[PDB]
Amino acid sequence: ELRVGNRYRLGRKIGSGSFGDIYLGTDIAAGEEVAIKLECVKTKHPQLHIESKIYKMMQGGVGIPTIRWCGAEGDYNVMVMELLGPSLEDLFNFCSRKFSLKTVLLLADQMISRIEYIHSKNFIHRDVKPDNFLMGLGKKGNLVYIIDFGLAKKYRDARTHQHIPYRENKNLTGTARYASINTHLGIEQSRRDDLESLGYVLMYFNLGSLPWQGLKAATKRQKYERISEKKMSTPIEVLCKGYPSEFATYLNFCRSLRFDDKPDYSYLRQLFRNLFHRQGFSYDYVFDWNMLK
Amino acid sequence: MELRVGNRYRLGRKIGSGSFGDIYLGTDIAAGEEVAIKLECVKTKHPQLHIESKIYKMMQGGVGIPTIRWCGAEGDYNVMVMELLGPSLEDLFNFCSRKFSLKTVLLLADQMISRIEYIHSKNFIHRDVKPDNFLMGLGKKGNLVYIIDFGLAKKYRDARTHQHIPYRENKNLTGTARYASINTHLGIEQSRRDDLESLGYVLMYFNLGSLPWQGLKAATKRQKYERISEKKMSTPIEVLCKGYPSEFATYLNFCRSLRFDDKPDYSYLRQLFRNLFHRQGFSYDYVFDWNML
Ligand SMILES: Fc1ccc2[nH]c(CNc3nc(N4CCOCC4)nc4c3ncn4-c3ccc4ccccc4c3)nc2c1F
Ligand code: NA
Ligand code: NA
Repeated sequence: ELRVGNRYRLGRKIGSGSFGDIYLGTDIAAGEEVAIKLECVKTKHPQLHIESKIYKMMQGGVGIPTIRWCGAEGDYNVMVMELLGPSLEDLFNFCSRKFSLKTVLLLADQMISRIEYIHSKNFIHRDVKPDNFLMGLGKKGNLVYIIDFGLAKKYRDARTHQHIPYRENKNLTGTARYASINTHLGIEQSRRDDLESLGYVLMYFNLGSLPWQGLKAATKRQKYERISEKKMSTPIEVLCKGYPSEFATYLNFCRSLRFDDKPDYSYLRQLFRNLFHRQGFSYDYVFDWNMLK
Repeated sequence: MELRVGNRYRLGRKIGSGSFGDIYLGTDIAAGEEVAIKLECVKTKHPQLHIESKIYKMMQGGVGIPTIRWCGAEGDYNVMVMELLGPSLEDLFNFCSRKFSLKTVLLLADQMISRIEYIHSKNFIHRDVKPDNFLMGLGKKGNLVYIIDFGLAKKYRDARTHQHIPYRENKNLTGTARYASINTHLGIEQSRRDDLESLGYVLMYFNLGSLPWQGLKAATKRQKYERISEKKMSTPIEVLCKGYPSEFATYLNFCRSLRFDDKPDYSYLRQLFRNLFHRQGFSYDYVFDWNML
């Protein structure tokens, strides 16, 4: 129970984000439902205001949620954001945990572009997973958004574009299921890692699971190591057996990138667009969830 | 002449037999409220209603836990007044001709795992997991599964330090044989794993209509329990669960594999069934079989 900024009513908690939990809220005068991220104001490692500045800078990008307000109330720093629709994990569930090839390809085009946009503004996301992509609402119902800059990092200097240096012995940031192999091996993340993670997300939608899910281990730290080991020991063409070759081509391209390379985002989009064309699918933007009755 | 305990509580019919005392429908005349009332004979050699009331009190505020009020002795009974709930899952199973649909089983499973997890989070094991001890709410709480009856419950870890109780052997079987874990039949101290194994048998009971170790007749309770034990031990999980989704066997195997002092992965177990629920095309609408009769 809180009122933020003389303007917003705080509603229920709906999930967690990076360094802050996510709540529904209401702009009381406008009657507009919003999403609200909260950070304990006494935290040793404050970052919500850093995140807010990244959002302000990213504003105007297609599929970046709008930031409505950032401030403080009571015991919290507060960031009020545009309300979006369900996540891609939610929609995957609503689609019986199967997506058509067409839907996978429609999603892939947008997800690559969203990652490219973030990179163009000098950041890497570092938390690419199905729960961080949400569909828009209303006139934006066909648009895939990416959320959460709480794990984002600047990878190149804004004035000179000098890339960050190569580093080793680093910690994993996001969900281990989708981490790149180099992230598991302790290498500093860069643009290639966001795109490799996306490749695992796409094959997760194709398969329903990844082969490194559900592994036994004594501890969380050891579980991550076993996930790493299974990823390293599963050839891409085994992972992607029976699916269009483009999914393997995509993953091998990402794994081939140098630390500081600029990815060829166009190439990666074109793989999937050419497959979409060869398959004869309609250019109607109809996703699988648009068929639900 | 109608029964009234103290001046305040009018007893109606018996609605269940609890582990150490029976539960009656009743009226709190002073409050003007329909309630449930548990009575324990004050001359019992092993008084425990007050103990049970304390466990309920400590559980208070948990989702799906009834509220209670301890009322001490009245004449030659100890009295505990309880929030009145709706029908038990056994009662509903009978109403539904002793078979539930897969969707209903999976709706129930999600909540039952969560109720057990909650009890474990408050440092107790239930030790009598059975359909008679899960009740639906009344009215607007009709979609909520509650758990009742702490008469056999035991603290399994220290509330502060989480030190677990020690392993013990040669324990008598005091709960319900039909749903007892294999280790319980073998005299082993119960722990969190046993509550979850029992729940696995409850789910397969709802799927099948009966378990293969029901109806085994014998002269004595020890002989009957031995026949049940032997049938459980000698029926492979994959035979028990033949013709049902693999998740039911995966669940039971997971529970049987846990160490005595292991913390179960309750999230994994809920996700196992939620993924199945979605693959089957069901919606979380809380429309149970008894709603569509
Ligand atoms: F009870 C529930 C359960 C799930 C629901 N999903 C939705 C769909 N809307 C949004 N959901 C989320 N969730 C993130 C945390 O896990 C839950 C989903 N973030 C949003 C949303 N709309 C905007 N954001 C949003 C916008 C900007 C962000 C910026 C940083 C971090 C998180 C951010 C989140 N409503 C739900 C609901 F009512
Ligand atoms: Na990544
Ligand atoms: Na219902």
